[PDB]
Amino acid sequence: VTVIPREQHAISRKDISENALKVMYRLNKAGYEAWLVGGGVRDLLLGKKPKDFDVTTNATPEQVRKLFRNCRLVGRRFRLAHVMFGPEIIEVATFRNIFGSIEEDAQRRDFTINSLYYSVADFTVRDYVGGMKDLKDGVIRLIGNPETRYREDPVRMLRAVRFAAKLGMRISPETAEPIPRLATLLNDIPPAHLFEESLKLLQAGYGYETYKLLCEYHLFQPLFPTITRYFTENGDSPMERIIEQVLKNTDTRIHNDMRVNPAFLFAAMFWYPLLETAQKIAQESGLTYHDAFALAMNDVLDEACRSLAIPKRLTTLTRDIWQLQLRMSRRQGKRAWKLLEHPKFRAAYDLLALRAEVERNAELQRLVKWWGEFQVSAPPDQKGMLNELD
Repeated sequence: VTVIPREQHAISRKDISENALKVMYRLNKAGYEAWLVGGGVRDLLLGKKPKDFDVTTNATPEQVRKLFRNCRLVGRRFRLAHVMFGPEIIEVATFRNIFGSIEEDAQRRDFTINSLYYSVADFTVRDYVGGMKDLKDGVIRLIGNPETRYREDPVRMLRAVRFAAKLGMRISPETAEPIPRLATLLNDIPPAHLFEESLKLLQAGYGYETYKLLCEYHLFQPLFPTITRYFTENGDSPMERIIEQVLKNTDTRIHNDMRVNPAFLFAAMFWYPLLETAQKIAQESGLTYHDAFALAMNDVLDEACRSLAIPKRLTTLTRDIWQLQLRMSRRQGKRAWKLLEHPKFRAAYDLLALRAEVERNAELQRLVKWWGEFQVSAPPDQKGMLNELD
């Protein structure tokens, strides 16, 4: 099977395809035939709506700059041109001695249920791989040779986990074996390539299950060297349980169209890691705490950062998120108000929420309940809280 006729494939309905579909006609008219793939297709066959509308035509990124010479075309780099609508953008990649048959760009892509094609001209899809059965039975497929396809681009390992996680559907016996083994290979991939395929995974609002998987494929290990070192066997650490909730929350905080702070998940895991760090250096060298901490932060970062390039933006925040953890501590006669205003505050507290619950520490939980009240107070109450301490 390498095709399915209009009505026979889960009623695609030219209907749930967008303004995006609009573009497909200035192509279907000016010459070339245009096919949409992956992001919408995979989703849409199940029926579930489309996340991004990714187009793919034979017309070269030039005939295309030459065709929509008009439209607010944007986005440099080979092929990959982004034509704009507004709250809807449409990626435009051409097939790929460099270019060729769409079937040709079939083999360059990575997964079966992730790459099925169709034009408004045909109302028919195109299965150049077992794509439709993989979708039918909920199963993950690299297109070609596992062994090759990763050594070639080990990043393909991660997407593969990434996807089995979003969908309550399982990987493939053959596609699956390689990784525990090759796993490590990632190490030579620039840290920031890693750092991006990282967020994409768990701060995708799918995290918890994604990591349930990653850990188990000793894939977690490479990105978070810094961390894995602190797991325990039993399975019950704070570090361990903490990340279980911080993701669980995020899975949820996202499933509820709410902005989540990126910097937050990171300072979120490492707390302990940096914490156990901060500890040893503290005594093992003559120096005071406020100080000791300072470097504690640098090395967990330089270390983990070395494992995956973290934006100065992110770090600078994550730094702050912590340093407050140490200010929310010193019940201050009147400095409270100050911290209260601090830009990066909500996270600081958000952490401490978690923090006091995993650690199952009373004199923290005691404190969180306090900042809890004192932050929603008016000023007549806040005025008074600060007066019971002195």
